Amino acid sequence: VEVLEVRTGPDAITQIEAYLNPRMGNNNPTDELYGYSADINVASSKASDNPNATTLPTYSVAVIKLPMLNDMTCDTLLMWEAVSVKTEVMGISSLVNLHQGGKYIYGSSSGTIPVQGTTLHMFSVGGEPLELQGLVASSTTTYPTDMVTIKNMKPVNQALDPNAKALLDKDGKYPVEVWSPDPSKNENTRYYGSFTGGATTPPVMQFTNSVTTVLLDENGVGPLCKGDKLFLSAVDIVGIHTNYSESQNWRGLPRYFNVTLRKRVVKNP
Amino acid sequence: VEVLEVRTGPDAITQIEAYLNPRMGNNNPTDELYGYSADINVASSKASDNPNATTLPTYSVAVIKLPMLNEDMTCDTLLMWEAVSVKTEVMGISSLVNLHQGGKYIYGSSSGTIPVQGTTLHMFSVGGEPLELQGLVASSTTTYPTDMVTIKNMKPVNQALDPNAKALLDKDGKYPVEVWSPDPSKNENTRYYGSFTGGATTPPVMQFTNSVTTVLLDENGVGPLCKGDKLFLSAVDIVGIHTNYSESQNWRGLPRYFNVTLRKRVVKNPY
Amino acid sequence: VEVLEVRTGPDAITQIEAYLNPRMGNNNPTDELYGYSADINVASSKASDNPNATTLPTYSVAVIKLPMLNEDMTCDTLLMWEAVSVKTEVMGISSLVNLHQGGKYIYGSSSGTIPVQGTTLHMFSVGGEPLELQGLVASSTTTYPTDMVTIKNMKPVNQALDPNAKALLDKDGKYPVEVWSPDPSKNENTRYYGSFTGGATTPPVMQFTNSVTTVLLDENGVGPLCKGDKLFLSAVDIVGIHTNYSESQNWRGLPRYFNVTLRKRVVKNP
Amino acid sequence: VEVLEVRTGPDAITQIEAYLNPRMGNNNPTDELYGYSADINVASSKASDNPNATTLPTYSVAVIKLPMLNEDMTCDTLLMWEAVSVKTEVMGISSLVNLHQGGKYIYGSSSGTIPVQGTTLHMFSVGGEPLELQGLVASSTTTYPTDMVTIKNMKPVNQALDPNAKALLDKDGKYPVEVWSPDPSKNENTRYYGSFTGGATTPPVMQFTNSVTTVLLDENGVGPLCKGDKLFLSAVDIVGIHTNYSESQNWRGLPRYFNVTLRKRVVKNP
Amino acid sequence: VEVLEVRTGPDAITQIEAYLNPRMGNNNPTDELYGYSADINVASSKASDNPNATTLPTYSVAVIKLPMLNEDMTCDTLLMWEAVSVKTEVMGISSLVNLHQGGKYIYGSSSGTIPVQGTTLHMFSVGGEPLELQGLVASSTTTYPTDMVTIKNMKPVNQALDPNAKALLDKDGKYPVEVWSPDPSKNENTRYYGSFTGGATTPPVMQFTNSVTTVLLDENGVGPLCKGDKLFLSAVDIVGIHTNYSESQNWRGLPRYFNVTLRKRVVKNPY
Ligand SMILES: [Ca+2]
Ligand SMILES: [Ca+2]
Ligand SMILES: [Ca+2]
Ligand SMILES: [Ca+2]
Ligand SMILES: [Ca+2]
Repeated sequence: VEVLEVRTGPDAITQIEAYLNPRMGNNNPTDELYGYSADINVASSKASDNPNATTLPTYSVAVIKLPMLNDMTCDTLLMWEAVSVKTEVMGISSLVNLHQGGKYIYGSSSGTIPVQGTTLHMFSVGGEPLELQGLVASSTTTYPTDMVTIKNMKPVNQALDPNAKALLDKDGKYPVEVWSPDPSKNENTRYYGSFTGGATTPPVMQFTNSVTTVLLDENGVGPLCKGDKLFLSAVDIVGIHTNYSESQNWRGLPRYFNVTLRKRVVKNP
Repeated sequence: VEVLEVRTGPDAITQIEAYLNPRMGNNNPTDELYGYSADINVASSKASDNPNATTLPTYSVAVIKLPMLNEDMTCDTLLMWEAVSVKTEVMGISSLVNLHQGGKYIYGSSSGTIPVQGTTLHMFSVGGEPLELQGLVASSTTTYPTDMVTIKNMKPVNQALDPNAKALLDKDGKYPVEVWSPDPSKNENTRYYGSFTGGATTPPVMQFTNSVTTVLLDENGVGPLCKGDKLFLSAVDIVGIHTNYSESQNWRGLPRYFNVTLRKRVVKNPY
Repeated sequence: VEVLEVRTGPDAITQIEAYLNPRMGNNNPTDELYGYSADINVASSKASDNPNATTLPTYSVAVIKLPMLNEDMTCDTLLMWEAVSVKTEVMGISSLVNLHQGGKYIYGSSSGTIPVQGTTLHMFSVGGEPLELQGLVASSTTTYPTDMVTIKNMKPVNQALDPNAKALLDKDGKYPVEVWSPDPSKNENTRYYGSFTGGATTPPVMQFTNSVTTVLLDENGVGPLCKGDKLFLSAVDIVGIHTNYSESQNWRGLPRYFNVTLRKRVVKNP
Repeated sequence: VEVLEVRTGPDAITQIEAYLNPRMGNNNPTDELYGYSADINVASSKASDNPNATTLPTYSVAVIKLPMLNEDMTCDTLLMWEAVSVKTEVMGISSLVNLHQGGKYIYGSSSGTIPVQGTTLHMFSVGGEPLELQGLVASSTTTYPTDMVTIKNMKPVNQALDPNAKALLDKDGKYPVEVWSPDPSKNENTRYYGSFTGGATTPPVMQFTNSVTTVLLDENGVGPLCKGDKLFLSAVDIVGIHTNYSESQNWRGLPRYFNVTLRKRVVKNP
Repeated sequence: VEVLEVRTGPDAITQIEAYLNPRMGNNNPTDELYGYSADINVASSKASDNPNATTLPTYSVAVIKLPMLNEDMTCDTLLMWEAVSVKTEVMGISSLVNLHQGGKYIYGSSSGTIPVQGTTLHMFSVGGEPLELQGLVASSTTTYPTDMVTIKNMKPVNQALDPNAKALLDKDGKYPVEVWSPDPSKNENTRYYGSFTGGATTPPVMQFTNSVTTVLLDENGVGPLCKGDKLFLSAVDIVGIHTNYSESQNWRGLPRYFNVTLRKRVVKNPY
């Protein structure tokens, strides 16, 4: 598809907003531990690793239908171009809480250890599903069958197997520990991610309504929404909550998006 | 309301200043532990979680009345105060530089005591109306004190985004930080700025200077517009946790200073 | 006082340099522990908290006298020295790179000893008058030593902001840092810069170079203006805590160098 | 060779993409622990230090063949491919977000297991010939496996800079990172970028995005020139250490992606 | 000396490169522990702190002779080499990525050993004369090895700033870092750059690239001017501490490379 100039004039710009709730494993809003994974079930050995589905954080994704733009026989057509995005992880302050049931910081007179450890933050804005690459810590892990993971895993999948590809086309089904953004593709999506590992690492997060991210590429072109559909994807693992018993649950937070779009001329394919 | 151009000429600018004391739990200037929470009381179980009001840090809010601008509300165009920029500062930072305070020893009984440390939260906002808030909690089965403003009729959904859990920050020392946070879906007429570092024992990090200004104009060059000539300042500045010798623990907060520059903005009379 | 333009010409610029020694508690050059506080004496209880003067770090402050500018004090306009920029350095940083000093072993008795670490506080200021202070303390029941300048008749309000608790940094080694901080509601005529990192055992981090200048001009392009041709330089550089083998502890401070560039500013006579 | 101007016009630009798999020690894709080292085997003494080849992470290198540019090597000028910019990404970062893997418990046997952490090393390079390396080791009495490429006949001088200990990164998975580092006295025709964080148990930190480009041009506007139409891509990405339940330890590495943009550069025919 | 304009024309620029090996205490290339200090010997008491010379890291320094510039030294103006920019690199950073070296186990005897960590100190300078130094120590009652250069007649004042405690870095591996640091009140003709992170066990952080240049020109656009056609390069790069199985400890350092670009600068002849 040959991309042409930006369409000017009145009504050329639009704005959408949305939020994606986290998918840490308890993914139904009636779940007692909604926003958390179930207690981590640890592998007995390399050969015997069977994580429960509810213990595995997955990517969130939503598809937004935009206003129809196009006569599909005219020489040029228009597409929605995502220009910029304001995005924020919501409910950061809920972590500022030392009375929750948990493990004591010192003895039984102290507060409880707050959520900490490994964090993973990612958002993407694209005109189609985020393209994914498969890679696991262990090729001998047996994943739950109703989740989307790598078929016919071999040791190569502990590194880069160019056959292990997928599209993020379902909310709450693609394990973060299996899939990551494919940098060899995603020509039509901008994605942004940061990771800090560790068992007990302090989480660090910002929040403001003053920051915007521009989505335009080196040529001045943002993601173009095929079939007038905008794709928002995210994961926001903000750490691990430990219970008194010492069992542990991933903690995630929801993400807000506010995307500005304009109208972009393309040559009819 | 349609926003027009900046009003130029003499006396088009004004400047205000204010401080906000922290609301950590002991919120009365006579309280022995003013500027701290009461000893954290830990939930016995998920089902039975009743934090005392005095153990829950809340937001600080102050409303500042600005000079009256409009003589005749029938004119085609009207003026509003526009917040353009703020200098802001957490005060008393060096009060944490203190190893003789009562507490838990760093090593044995010959050493100094462990200074304030652990989870920190800093936020300020400047707005032309109350900061709009979104409700979200660590646990939906916590029972909050009824003399505070918390999410009505909580369900497990409230551990994530429930779009019906919305509030306004309209009272000082009443809205707990562990329940409410700024709503990025609204707040078109406020600017907020926040940072969080967690952990049980993390060292606090803070800066102080009179050389730094934050500009409040949005992408259209328009700052917050003060509805009814009212400027809303909001803040929380939790600088960590102090541990007592008994190992009981208290949140510590510090005051925040504001210096806001404002200018007159023409609007189209909405009636 | 109405500020006018900068004065041009030859000899319109001057430059001064000075150093300020740390005031950690042992403030006399002949003290065995000069540059350190005395062993921290801890409160038995909140109501029983009597920190020795020698255990409390205080601000350093120097007044530099500048060439007189107005031989005739009745002219319709007067000149003032305007502080334009400063290069400043915390000296002797590498003295901390030392694992043999008497103290607490890192591991067992075969290993090096724990270096200076924990809470750091760095501040400098340059003004044409004394730094303006706001008092605020961790505990309003602490009894401070009388030979120091602290908040008069403390009440619980002083654990937060009491607008009556103000002071001027006008004496070297007398204003404790745990009591006073720079007052952001004043200090129109001073530039100050601070950085704090807490913790019991935090690694300190410091840089040193002669390539970096801080510009002191405000948003109207005006620096601090030196009243009575006097320049005020203030500082504190607490670089951490040294722990002794007995587990007693001392604050460790380092000196600060200032190199200040000043120009002649015109002002209308009041 | 004398470097002239950039050749303009249609078809003057190309781009290539490639990925490099990590060489942590288990370097054969059929290895059960591919993408990890074997269990680290520790020296019994300084004199007795024989690390297994499979426990030693090595540099990854690939050579990308570029389209032949010159139809007649007799002309006064010829064309070379010039690497202008690169997008590069460490893939599978999120595979580390895994608390269920067999290993050492964070707390007791009810908790998750400790994830990969400790020393990290990341490096990428784009050049028009092999990366030039300098040898330097932690201990000169270590006996390295003979089928790896290491320093010949080491002496204690090799625990610092011996100007004779030089090599070319011209083999994949053969040059140990603990023996070789990029040589800053050479590599005129390569650009390299590296970052290291040590420590026994440090949390790893990594970013990923498709919005970031690195420009490869030097201060004269010239990027790496590809000799014999070959582009050399080199990397190492050690993300830390995995600890087993037995407390044995394995290095963990991740693959790296490269997307390089090149253009045609005119040179004078030697 | 009055400095005039830059001299143009061909052949007005030159480049040099050099490397400085670390002087950590074992400073002879045939020393078994070259590139390390000897096991730290700790003070028994403040009054008897007698550190062995081989335990004490010192500054590296090299002088580079540049091409001679003035035939006739009776001309009203002369040329000096002016250092304009430097590319510098700490070499061998990846040798630290090594967990099989004899040492202290991370966990038990099945695990790797703890790598180099703790206090780091990085400094480089480029100047047209010796680096000017200021003296300051942790304790004036330490007795330093006589064959090193330290502060003569130390008194307690030397635990802070004594304006008489001055030296020049004119000898390689003789001036202890724990005694001497760059004197910011002098060094008008040298650019130095330093960073320090303390602590016992701190993870070291280091970057390496060939893409970064530091410009050495001052505020008036003048770099270091080379007196008698001599260029002085100085450095220390302590990357932390290696711990042995026994728990004895040794400082670890790495070499530094320099690539400096020089141009010809006109000066007025002082006759
Ligand atoms: Ca591709
Ligand atoms: Ca909205
Ligand atoms: Ca004021
Ligand atoms: Ca060379
Ligand atoms: Ca001087």
